[PDB]
Amino acid sequence: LNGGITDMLTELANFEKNVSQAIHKYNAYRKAASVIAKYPHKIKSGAEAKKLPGVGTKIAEKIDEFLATGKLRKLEKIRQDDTSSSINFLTRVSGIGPSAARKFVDEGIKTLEDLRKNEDKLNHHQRIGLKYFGDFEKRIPREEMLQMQDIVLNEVKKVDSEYIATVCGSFRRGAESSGDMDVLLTHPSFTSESKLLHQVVEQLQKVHFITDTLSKGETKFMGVCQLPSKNDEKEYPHRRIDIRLIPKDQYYCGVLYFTGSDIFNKNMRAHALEKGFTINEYTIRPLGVTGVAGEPLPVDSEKDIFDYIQWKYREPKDR
DNA sequence: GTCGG
DNA sequence: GCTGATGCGCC
DNA sequence: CCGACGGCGCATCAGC
Ligand SMILES: *CC[C@H](OP(*)(=O)O)[C@H](O)COP(=O)(O)O
Repeated sequence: LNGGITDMLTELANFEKNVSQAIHKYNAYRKAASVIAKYPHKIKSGAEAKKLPGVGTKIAEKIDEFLATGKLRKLEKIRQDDTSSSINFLTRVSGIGPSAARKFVDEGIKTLEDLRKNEDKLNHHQRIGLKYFGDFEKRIPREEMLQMQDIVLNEVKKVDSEYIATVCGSFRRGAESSGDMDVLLTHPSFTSESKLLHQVVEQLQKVHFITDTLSKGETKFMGVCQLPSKNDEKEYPHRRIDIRLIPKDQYYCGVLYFTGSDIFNKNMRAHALEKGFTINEYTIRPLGVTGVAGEPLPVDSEKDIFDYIQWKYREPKDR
């Protein structure tokens, strides 16, 4: 219902981010596209859509146009602009943002063919993003994710028994498909006050699960992983993996945050805000009488964060 | 672009 | 060689 | 009428 509208808005969002480099317009168009996608009727007028929050004068007036003519004049102009369309396409490559995209097209590099021809002009990330272009646009069915999980959990257990690995994102909420694999990592040895990630990455490279490294440091890893070929069947497609080392006293605040979604956290952060607590990626802290966030509270589980704000626990399933 | 002080 | 700015991706 | 809208880890480059 109203799919033609939500497409038009997503198409404009991508344009403002990649071509215009107007990030706040991109977020506004997304917000408008998301609300209209949730709406349980067929929008027949821009004035109707305007009642929904995140829809204003301008979007209402291009909804009036789309419903009347069956297309948008501004987008028809952009789709037949060589610069705009090319810049949009290049940014689909991981490591190519709006800056790199613009510079490439300015020196006559527009297509994957042109990127392969000129691999000497790309950094490490962009080369890998090019290598696994199609494999990264593929979704991951929940079946594959469970096999990927067991390997990680097992391999981490082999390195040290005291490691606590939790796979979050769409997967933990019980979604039938996920985009990437976001793993959280902690260890009794590592707190806020008092080579943990290295040896785990080193181990998962040794059993040929992790194939490539996009970035790595003390606390955070981003790379590429692959399930082992059954041999009888065709080899599995390469997936994006993110391993994140978090202090022990900030794990469940980390888990809660990275379990999602964008709306749930915003709603929980908003509810918590007025009840007299400020929660973020790291901690839950009480606000003083003067609206001053003091010392962080202790957290033993996700449940404790719900206990503090007297909000009834919502299992990852229902978020 | 839309919102809210 | 160092330190700070900037690009990129990201609940 | 006009500023806020995401703050951060890592890779890379500009400036010295
Ligand atoms: C489409 C309307 C746009 O609204 P904004 O707050 O960037 C602009 O007015 C540009 O319109 P266009 O020239 O028709 O794209």
